[PDB]
Order: sequence, then C-alpha cells, then structure tokens
Amino acid sequence: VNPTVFFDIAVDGEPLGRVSFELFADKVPKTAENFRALSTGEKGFGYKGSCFHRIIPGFMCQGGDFTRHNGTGGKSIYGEKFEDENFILKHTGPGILSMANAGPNTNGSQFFICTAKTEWLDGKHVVFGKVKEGMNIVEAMERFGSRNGKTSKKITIADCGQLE
Repeated sequence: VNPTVFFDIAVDGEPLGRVSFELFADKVPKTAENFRALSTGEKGFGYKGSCFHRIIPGFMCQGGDFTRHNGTGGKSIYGEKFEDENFILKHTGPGILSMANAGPNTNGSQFFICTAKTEWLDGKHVVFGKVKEGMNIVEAMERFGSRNGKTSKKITIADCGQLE
C-alpha cells in the first residue's frame, strides 16, 4: 500500500537513469504525502525540472528546492512549513530518504538521499522513504559532487511521478 515514486535523472541535460523510492505513508503519512504530491506535480508545483544543488560524496545528495534552486527555497503542499511528524525511522544507511530542514518543525520540500549511515541526523530529520531501485544512479550522481557540496555538472530531475 506504500506509494512508489520515481525520478528520472539527467546530468547536464543528458539522461543518466531512474531512481525509485518507497514512501512510508504507513508510518509518516503527512510527510510521505507531501513528497508524493510534489513528485506527481498534482498541486501545480513540484520536483519536475528541479536540481540537486548540494552533493557531498560519501554523505548525501540534497535536492527539492524547486523555487530558488540553491537550498534557500522550496515549499510544502500545505501552505506553510510543516511539523516533524515523528522520528520513528532512523538514518540506517545508503538509500534512506529524509527531510532537510531549518530546525525543529520547518519542513518544506527539500530532501536528501543518504549514501552512507548518518545516525547523527536521527531525531533531527524525518526519515520517510528509501530508494527501492536505482541506488546505482544515486551513486553515479554522487560522483559529481564535491567536498563543499557544489556540483561539477547540473544534476536535474528531468521527469518524475508515481509508479504502480
């Protein structure tokens, strides 16, 4: 019953591949629903065409700022940054999908995909999904990041939506 969504990734406009995610609506419904709705674009805005603006190899790939494209923007589907739903799920290794934020109860649209275990983030960032297929595509993306997070090529969500 948990929804599956996909991102089709491009690198400087060239197709790279598809990453799919299981979203844990059973455990974090409000947080899963935000991401799913942003991924389909059914509210009139969302992830399609946005970039991964911060990528640090061995740590994580961050995206979801579809409004300012640099980590200063993004918005939820709810009309105003939302609460940390719960911290049931932990940052237990590569593939974990988690909400970026600006402190307690400030969730918008930005997220990260872990490429390692990042337990120091437990209790600070709401984990709400996990890569189901295409972790190799995330690994290929990661190689275009750098120590300070700046990417050396433009990493884009060329298309996205819900699978079934």
